[PDB]
Amino acid sequence: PQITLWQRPLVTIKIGGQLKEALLDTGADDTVLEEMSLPGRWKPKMIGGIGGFIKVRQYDQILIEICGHKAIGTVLVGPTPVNIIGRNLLTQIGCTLNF
Amino acid sequence: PQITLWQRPLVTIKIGGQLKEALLDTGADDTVLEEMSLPGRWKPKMIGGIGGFIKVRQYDQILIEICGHKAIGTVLVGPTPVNIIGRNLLTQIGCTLNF
Ligand SMILES: O=C(N[C@H]1c2ccccc2C[C@H]1O)[C@@H](C[C@@H](O)[C@@H](OCc1ccccc1)C(=O)N[C@H]1c2ccccc2C[C@H]1O)OCc1ccccc1
Repeated sequence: PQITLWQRPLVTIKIGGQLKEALLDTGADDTVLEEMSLPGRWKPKMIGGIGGFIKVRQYDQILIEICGHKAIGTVLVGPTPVNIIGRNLLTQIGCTLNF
Repeated sequence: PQITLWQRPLVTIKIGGQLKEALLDTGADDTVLEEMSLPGRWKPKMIGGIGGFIKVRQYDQILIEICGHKAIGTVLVGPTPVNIIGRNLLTQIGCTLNF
């Protein structure tokens, strides 16, 4: 589809059998979701954005479905204000910026 | 042009007769640039990101050229880690997300 930017580009994602709303964020290098439980081991990581850094848990090889498109990649979990779908996963669904 | 996301979507912008590099960020509601001098009066604004909030200076009706496209709008200036072109200007240049 073609998503305009008059409003925040929010989409429904499916992860771990749960439906959630997330932002397609081209400014985010990685994907970070609000606190939740995911299978497997995780490594601690610090990510920085506007306002500073937050500590998150890094999970690898996580399957996520974005608007019907299956994608696999690293997913970070932590105290993020909103669910963010970053470039590591946007590339997998063939998302591009056009103008 | 069509920009993929395997690397950060950085583009050259021109503001105040100077060339700078900025990120095309669909996750940013507004446009915020690193500390610099702009004409006119400014108003206070607080913007929240993944790590918290930062105070910025808001300048209105600022001329900014993005990857060749001229835009005139609100530009925020503050302690941002990188120059960010947000949705307010992305819409002016007709930028959309596609997949
Ligand atoms: O903060 C955000 N948006 C806010 C904003 C920005 C400017 C002006 C106004 C407003 C209001 C609001 O929309 C966006 C910004 C995000 O696109 C990016 O910023 C560029 C950036 C790039 C590199 C280093 C630092 C910063 C980032 O933090 N990347 C980092 C990141 C994110 C997730 C995972 C990893 C990493 C590493 C960095 O790439 O975050 C999503 C969000 C939306 C709404 C509310 C809270 C949070």
